[PDB]
This record gives sequence, structure tokens and C-alpha cells, in this order.
Amino acid sequence: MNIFEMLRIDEGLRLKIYKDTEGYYTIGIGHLLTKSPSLNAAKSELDKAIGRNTNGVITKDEAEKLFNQDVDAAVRGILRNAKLKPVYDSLDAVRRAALINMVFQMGETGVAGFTNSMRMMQQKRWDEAAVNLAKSRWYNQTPNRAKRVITTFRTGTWDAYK
Ligand SMILES: [Cl-]
Ligand SMILES: [Cl-]
Repeated sequence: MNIFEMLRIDEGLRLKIYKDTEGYYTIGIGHLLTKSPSLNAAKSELDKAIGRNTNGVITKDEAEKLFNQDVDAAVRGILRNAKLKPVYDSLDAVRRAALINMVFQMGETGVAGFTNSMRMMQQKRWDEAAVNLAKSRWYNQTPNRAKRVITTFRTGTWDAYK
């Protein structure tokens, strides 16, 4: 199991524009298109991204191309973030994939505000960090996905995912 397979499970795969859990236009493998309410704005953002007139539909190939770019952006975003980097560098391979999942779903930004968890993670206080991670909107809104990532941090295994 790896990051791609892991996010591919958490996000699903859709080829038609859709509303995510928050009602934002999304497509592919968790690719947020826009925060706005206009489907037009969504379509326009889609076409700009894909580089053709999609008419709100893409193929698998294109979903997968967005997915690659998004994972890559996430890694590079952690690495460039002063608060995340050190976190990421201290972790083992499984756990980094968990931090990358979070960053993917919520932005470097949303992630860096879990300071307390972050610091616990850096100290290797697994059970405590897991408890802290659970006191968040993130968990209350998407509890099953949050639990998988959380076990992941806690155990440093892929069990949540098998
Ligand atoms: Cl893009
Ligand atoms: Cl969920």
C-alpha cells in the first residue's frame, strides 16, 4: 500500500463534476475545483485545468493526471512549509503518508493548526497525538476517514486500510 492507493481509497474516483462532503465542486480523485456555488465557475475551472472543453466530464486518464499533480503539490507543499517540514522529516514512511493525506484533504494551512498534535507527533507520543487529533471538526465531520488516518499515525501500519 502507498500514498496513491491510500488516497484513492479515501477520496474515491468520479468522472463527473460532483459536490464534495462540504458541497464544493470537485472532480476526479478528490480534486477540488472551486469553493464557489456556480457550476459554471466549476466548469470553467475544470477546462482550464484539463486544457480542453470537458463539458464537466473527464476520462480516467485525466483524473489520474490531476491526482498525480495533486499528490506532488502536497509533498512539495509540506517540504516547503516551516512548520510541517520538521514534522515530516521526523516520521517514518507510513506516517508521512498519513500526514500527506491530511495535507491533501485540507491544505497545508488547515494542517499546520493542529500544532499540538504536530508537536506530539514529533515527540513520538502516538496515543496522545491520536487523542488530540480526534478533537477537531475534521474528525466530527468525516469521522470514518479521520479514524483511518488517525490509526495510521497511531500505529505506523496500514491496518486501517486492509
Ligand atoms: Cl491545476
Ligand atoms: Cl468519513
